[PDB]
Amino acid sequence: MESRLLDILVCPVCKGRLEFQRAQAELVCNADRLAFPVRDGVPIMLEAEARSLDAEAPAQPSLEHHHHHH
Repeated sequence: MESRLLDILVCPVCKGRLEFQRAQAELVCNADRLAFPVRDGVPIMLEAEARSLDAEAPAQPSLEHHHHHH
């Protein structure tokens, strides 16, 4: 038998096919509401270090009047 398929990556937990978006470059787990981020070529298939549609990543780099130059 000859196999064709465009099915390369399924969710390692739910076994649901990943949904490749180009917003933040994410593979959305279309059942768990998760999204594995593709960090320019390298996809992070780690759920804890990925992003969710329920839980976004809060990133605000030090809101402070910090002394610089010297």
